[PDB]
Amino acid sequence: DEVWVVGMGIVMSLIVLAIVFGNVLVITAIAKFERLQTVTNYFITSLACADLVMGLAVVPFGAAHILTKTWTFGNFWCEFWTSIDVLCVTASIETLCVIAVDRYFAITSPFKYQSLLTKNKARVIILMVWIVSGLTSFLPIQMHWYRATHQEAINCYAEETCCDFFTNQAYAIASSIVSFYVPLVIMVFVYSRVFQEAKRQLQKIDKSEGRFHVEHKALKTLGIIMGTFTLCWLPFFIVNIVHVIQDNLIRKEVYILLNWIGYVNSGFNPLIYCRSPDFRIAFQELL
Ligand SMILES: CN[C@@H]1CCc2c(ccc(O)c2O)[C@H]1O
Repeated sequence: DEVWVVGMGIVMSLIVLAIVFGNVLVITAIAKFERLQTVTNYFITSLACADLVMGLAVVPFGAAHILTKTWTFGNFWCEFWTSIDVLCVTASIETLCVIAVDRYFAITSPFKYQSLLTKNKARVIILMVWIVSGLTSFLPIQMHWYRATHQEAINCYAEETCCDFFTNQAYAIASSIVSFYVPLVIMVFVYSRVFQEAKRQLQKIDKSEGRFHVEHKALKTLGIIMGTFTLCWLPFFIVNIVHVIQDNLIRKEVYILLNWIGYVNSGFNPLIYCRSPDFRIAFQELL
């Protein structure tokens, strides 16, 4: 009466369904209606594209790998799958930073905002983000610049039915730095400044109209924005650093679980970044 195959399969299918449904809905809502076509919504389009590619490509095959315990395809497909996984992850995480910086420049520089950011510059920014994402993903993995040296790694690399992730110290550290830490620092600085500006505005209003009845909301919005990202992706990169720093500190199952915890963050992005009333009207019209 085992339920391992049935129990995990249902949840794994449900995650794919949720990700694909949400991202397709967001993409078609932005594309079909001319009201929602805005410079800010291009970054949302890029993030939705990255998460949709993730949900269609990396999750279904990882599900088969976990359920079956063998890689029925060749080594070339294993390398391609690893490359596309890294590409999608880094592209999404960097697009989040781009959105944060966009909001920073919108709020802290109101008079000059319409000047420095034009619809032409957004295309260049998105192209640069995707190119940088592709440089760290396909170039090192496809040229065997990330491979390990120990006997277990060699045996895994020399077998067609095994597909496991083995990496050396330099690639792991560089990939973690490029993918996670710099965007995290930039987002922290940006959102701290935004919170300061909001508090200053509230204090300004209070002095002017305090007598008549005329920061919970800002704290709630910043918490919803930051806590989910931190909880989803912070645990994984710490163990990513440790497992090459320390040989036998961390088991493989913990690594896989913490990797899969970060995958579900793609299904939450429509809930966080697409709650605008215009988006709700568009969703009502489509469905
Ligand atoms: C096989 N899973 C990979 C392993 C390493 C890695 C991931 C994502 C982003 C990175 O920058 C990485 O270095 C994970 O998705």
